Amino acid sequence: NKIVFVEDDPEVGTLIAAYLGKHDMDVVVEPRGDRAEEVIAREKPDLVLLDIMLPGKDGMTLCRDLRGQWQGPIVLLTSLDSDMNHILSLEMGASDYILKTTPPAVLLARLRLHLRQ
Amino acid sequence: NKIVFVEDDPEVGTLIAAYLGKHDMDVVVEPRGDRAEEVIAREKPDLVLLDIMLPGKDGMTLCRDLRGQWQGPIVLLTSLDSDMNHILSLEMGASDYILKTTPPAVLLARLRLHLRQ
Ligand code: BEF
Ligand code: BEF
Ligand SMILES: [Mg+2]
Ligand SMILES: [Mg+2]
Repeated sequence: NKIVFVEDDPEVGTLIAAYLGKHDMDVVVEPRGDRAEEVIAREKPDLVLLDIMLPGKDGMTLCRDLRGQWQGPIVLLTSLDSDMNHILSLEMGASDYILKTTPPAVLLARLRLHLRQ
Repeated sequence: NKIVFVEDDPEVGTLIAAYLGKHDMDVVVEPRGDRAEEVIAREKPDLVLLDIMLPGKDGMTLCRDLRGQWQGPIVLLTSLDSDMNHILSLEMGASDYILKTTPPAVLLARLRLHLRQ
């Protein structure tokens, strides 16, 4: 299964794409908010995994836009521990909001959860 | 909008029923694991909130038993901070697994999510 993962920090970007790899997932990592929407239009993935603090455009705005043009699981994933952000993401159409401090095995388990609708 | 809440602790049982009540959902609280299913069968709720450490029958076995015979959303809410439990219950057909430590406006935000999804 195919996952576009919009993330600046190239270290976590490869580390996560590595882990998700061992467990049978095709991960196209994008490090610009400006470039996603395009990459996401090209790669045509079945789930989309957004960071928040991106360069250029940002995660949450990116989420709001993507909600119109396409109707599949969008999952946020950020260092920003904000109850307000969490509650607003879900209001705008995100399917989950996950702290980066979540154990990878649990991040995998939720991604699998969403790739069932 | 109706929810049965299997939960032994009388204190959390009230706070959740009062809070979710203020927000226009009808919460029925059953304090025994072995008695839920019967309470669920009758009350015919829209979503099921399970504690894990319950008398009679634990929330996790109770969850996989519902899967055969009820197809609404089941949300675990527990004090049990365990990666294995979380990952296991997503795979046994729960829709979410929430630490009781989660702020209540965030709990509401997620329940509202599943009462659409
Ligand atoms: F870059 Be993430 F939002 F931590
Ligand atoms: F009793 Be519960 F599982 F916190
Ligand atoms: Mg960032
Ligand atoms: Mg208990």
